[PDB]
Amino acid sequence: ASSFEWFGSNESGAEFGSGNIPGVEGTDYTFPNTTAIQILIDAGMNIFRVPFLMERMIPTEMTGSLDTAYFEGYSEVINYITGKGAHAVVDPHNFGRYYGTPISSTSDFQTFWSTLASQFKSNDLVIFDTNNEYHDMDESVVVALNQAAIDGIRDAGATTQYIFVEGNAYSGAWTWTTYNTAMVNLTDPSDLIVYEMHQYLDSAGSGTSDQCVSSTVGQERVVDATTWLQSNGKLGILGEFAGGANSVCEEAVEGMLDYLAENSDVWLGASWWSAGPWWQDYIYSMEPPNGIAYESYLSILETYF
Ligand SMILES: *[C@@H]1O[C@H](CO)[C@@H](O[C@@H]2O[C@H](CO)[C@@H](O)[C@H](O)[C@H]2NC(C)=O)[C@H](O)[C@H]1NC(C)=O
Repeated sequence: ASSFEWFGSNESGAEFGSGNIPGVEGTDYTFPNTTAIQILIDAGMNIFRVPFLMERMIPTEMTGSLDTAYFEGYSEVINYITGKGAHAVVDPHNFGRYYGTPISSTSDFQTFWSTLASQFKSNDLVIFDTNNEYHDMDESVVVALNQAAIDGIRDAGATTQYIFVEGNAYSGAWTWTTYNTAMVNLTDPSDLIVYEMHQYLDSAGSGTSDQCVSSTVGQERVVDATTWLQSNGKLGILGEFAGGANSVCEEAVEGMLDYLAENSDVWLGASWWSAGPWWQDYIYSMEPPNGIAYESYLSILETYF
């Protein structure tokens, strides 16, 4: 069958042009292309993470109502993914901020998630991702925000879906034990928490260059996090990762994923960053037919499918 339970791609677009809230569809932002998603489904991928902006989903206050247009464009892509039998990760790509302000209301954040999860409650293939890449916030608040998210999700009766929780410091795997050990104190009625981390292999780990530090940096940056999951009896998914289209980066990726496949009892899978229809020139574009990463990594990544 497989090495991992899941392996797939992020599908970007709905989170673009975040300077313009609400912005205009087709100008500031778009929704992912279902035809292009099917090409990746055809290839063997079975999980897709679809970013969006909290402010476009629920404008003005996070206790408010849905924007019907933006939600229905987003819903359309989520339900295509689950319609084909693959898991769809619902990802408010917000860095723990709302209208630019670090989120500090656990009740307004729990109300946000109740409203959102209530529209997916009976879709067993939806995955909930509490927020993309918390950073530069207090660890206590971050953990409470992940707990508030779990609480609103279940309250609304979405109890069969996995919840992806993310840590501080951009939820990096290589820094996980430095900053996010507190995240062990998270609880779920359904007991379906997966710890989602991100790892890039360039100098800063910021994922902004196509050069990797070395052919072994990828394995190096996931060891500690692998031990932490095994130690505390938790589960993980690498929700984002990428490398440049050169052999040093490719070898780093392979040895990173080798090490995670060797530890698949804690690692449930991985998700490449990123596919989507507006990436063009992007160094990590997984979008068919021409994206650089589609051209250089798809063959590589299928060996782990
Ligand atoms: C959505 O994806 C499909 C397939 O990747 C794109 O369709 C291709 O479009 C090119 C350029 O317009 C055509 O020449 C190909 O014949 C199409 N291929 C297939 C398999 O249909 C489609 O354009 C994408 N939508 C976008 C980018 O907005």
